[PDB]
Amino acid sequence: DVYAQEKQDFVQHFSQIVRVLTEDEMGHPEIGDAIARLKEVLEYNAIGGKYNRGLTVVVAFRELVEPRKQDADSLQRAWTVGWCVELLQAFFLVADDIMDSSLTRRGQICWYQKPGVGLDAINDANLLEACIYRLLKLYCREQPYYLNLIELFLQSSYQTEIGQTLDLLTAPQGNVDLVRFTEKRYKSIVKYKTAFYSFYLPIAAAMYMAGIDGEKEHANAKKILLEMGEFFQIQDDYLDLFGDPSVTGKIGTDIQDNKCSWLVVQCLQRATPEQYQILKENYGQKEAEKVARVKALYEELDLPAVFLQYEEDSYSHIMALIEQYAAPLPPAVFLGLARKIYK
Amino acid sequence: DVYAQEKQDFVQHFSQIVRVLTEDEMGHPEIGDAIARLKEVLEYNAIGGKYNRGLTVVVAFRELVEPRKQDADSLQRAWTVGWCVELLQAFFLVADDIMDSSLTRRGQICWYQKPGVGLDAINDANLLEACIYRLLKLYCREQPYYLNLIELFLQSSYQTEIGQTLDLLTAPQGNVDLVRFTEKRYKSIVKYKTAFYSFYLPIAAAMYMAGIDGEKEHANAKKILLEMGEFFQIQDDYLDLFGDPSVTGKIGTDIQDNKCSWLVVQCLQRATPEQYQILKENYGQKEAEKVARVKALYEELDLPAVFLQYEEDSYSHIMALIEQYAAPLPPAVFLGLARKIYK
Ligand SMILES: O=P(O)(O)C(Nc1cc(-c2ccc(OC3CC3)cc2)ccn1)P(=O)(O)O
Ligand SMILES: O=P(O)(O)C(Nc1cc(-c2ccc(OC3CC3)cc2)ccn1)P(=O)(O)O
Ligand SMILES: [Mg+2]
Ligand SMILES: [Mg+2]
Ligand SMILES: [Mg+2]
Ligand SMILES: [Mg+2]
Ligand SMILES: [Mg+2]
Ligand SMILES: [Mg+2]
Repeated sequence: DVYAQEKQDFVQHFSQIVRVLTEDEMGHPEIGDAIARLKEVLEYNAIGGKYNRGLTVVVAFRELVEPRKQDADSLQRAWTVGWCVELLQAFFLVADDIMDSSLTRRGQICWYQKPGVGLDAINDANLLEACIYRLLKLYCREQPYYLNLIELFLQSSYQTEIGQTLDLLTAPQGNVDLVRFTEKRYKSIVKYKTAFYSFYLPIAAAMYMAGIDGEKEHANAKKILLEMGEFFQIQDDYLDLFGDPSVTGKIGTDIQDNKCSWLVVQCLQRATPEQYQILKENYGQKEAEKVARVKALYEELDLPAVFLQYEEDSYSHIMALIEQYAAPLPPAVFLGLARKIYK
Repeated sequence: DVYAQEKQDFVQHFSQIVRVLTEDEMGHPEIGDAIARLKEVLEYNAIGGKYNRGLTVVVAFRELVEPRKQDADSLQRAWTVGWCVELLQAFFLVADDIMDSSLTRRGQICWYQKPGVGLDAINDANLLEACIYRLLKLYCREQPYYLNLIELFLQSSYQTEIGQTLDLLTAPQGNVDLVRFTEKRYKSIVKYKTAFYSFYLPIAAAMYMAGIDGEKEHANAKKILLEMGEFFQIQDDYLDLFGDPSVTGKIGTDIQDNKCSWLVVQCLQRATPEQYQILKENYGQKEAEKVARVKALYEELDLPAVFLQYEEDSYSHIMALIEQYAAPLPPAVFLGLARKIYK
């Protein structure tokens, strides 16, 4: 497994990331205390996940750049850009946990729920984002791809925020939101909120790093990667309710938070009028008994088996897309990514 | 007054800003509802202030670029970059109002206090930020200064967030924070949180637009502009308590929120031990009677007269800096800016 193969060196590179983001302002001691807060923010929030998005940059880089051009400096730039993707994700999560009223993330209390943090986490989150562009400068400013990367990261953020906007608009708190929860709206949400940044962004970054900047090559990669992302989000929704928090590292809130989850969309497609009424009376509310009623409804409708069938069909569909659209890139680039998310 | 002279054309340019940020994705109808939310966010939050920061870009541009090079397209780029500064500020305020538990801004209820908005405003704020980089691309991508502007805006954000970090760290809720409130810490806070983005950013942007990109010219401009910014923030703190909310458009929270305000720093310098104790017992708490006690203390210590003296001395000091550091730029560039903030 090529992700495990590159993991340790990537993770160990974190000290260097923290060191260069702390040391770059030893020349300005009056900001010492801000810098220490940044360090604490990085350490709590950018560590502890599975690093698949950052690692994807690195594995993809190795597979796309000719080995004779993989000098020490270029690898360092690749582990740095990988970390920039993880930092983007850290910004997103910290803010999302606040907006979702989440309890835990990566096996510990959400950063904003820490005593003494609260809504200060808003600024903490944005600092994680600013770190991306300082690292791109410190490590990549003299590279021909520098601007492409800056623009990639900015556009990825914009798309992602557009997708968060739809996530929030589709799920107003304290309303009955069932008529809003359609398959078409679902696919739009997850394309924008998850697929661009989680799948297109890391591979695209590696592409530009390798000097593959053609529009057609990016469009083809995107066809594969945006569909993987849609599956990834469906799985995220499944696990919100049915996954083991011991393994997910986080407690699910989709039902309480009234979300257009893949589960509620599949529920609506199947429910009788009587089942619809049950979902209407119990969805999007904080009472444990009501959440439990929704979960029972889902189980009565065999939504776990439906997801398992969907996963098999999605995997086949993605693999067909790889056959179609991978060339001229190594298919291994897409296949390693698929092996990581299906299972 | 050159700011009034350029105001109407700048304000009217807002429709075009909103139109191009809405129209740039008529090709993607599935995001229609996100785009309408953006529009509502822009309209509530980027309108209604005095526009001094955005206008500064425009006035400075007119004064730095030879008139024969001020074609219609170049002016449009200048009004656009001005608006980008206002959009940065809109991002900052929306988030800051949440973190400060503010009530009103620009004569109306804070965006996050609107029923149905709440903490969704976190995402709204970040969308305002993303708009900056989409406008820089749509209007400036073919210009030699494009990268300079992107980097300027990113670095300005980072500095500003570093300054917000110190603002928050110096003012932990529910602690006695008086020992933390020194003049040295005060000057560091306001340099980073306010001066870079409010004064250096707009003029620097205009400079780069005019092809003035030399390090020495920027350092000299910065000496003037960072000190103006420090005065601007002191005045902001004075007005938090003593200004007319009818004119400021906003209710002050610095005392309740336990801030390292210029007022509390000057208080500590003057107070007897008995007065220190009064401030310790009443500062940083939500009770109206306690806030009122602090304000009386400030008045007993003639802090309004102290500020008026400070303002006169600061103005003289800034003007000396202009004599020193303005050349080779027109002094009018700095003087119009000063006329706007002193009075
Ligand atoms: O990890 P989860 O399950 O909490 C997912 N988290 C997540 C968050 C985001 C996200 C949230 C808020 C964001 O707001 C930007 C200003 C912060 C951006 C991205 C995008 C994709 N997935 P969710 O969609 O199920 O909430
Ligand atoms: O307009 P005010 O008086 O509320 C000022 N507002 C203000 C806000 C900021 C600010 C706040 C939060 C920010 O957080 C970034 C992630 C949002 C950034 C800038 C900077 C300078 N002045 P304050 O400093 O007195 O709160
Ligand atoms: Mg969430
Ligand atoms: Mg969410
Ligand atoms: Mg989820
Ligand atoms: Mg404030
Ligand atoms: Mg504040
Ligand atoms: Mg203030």
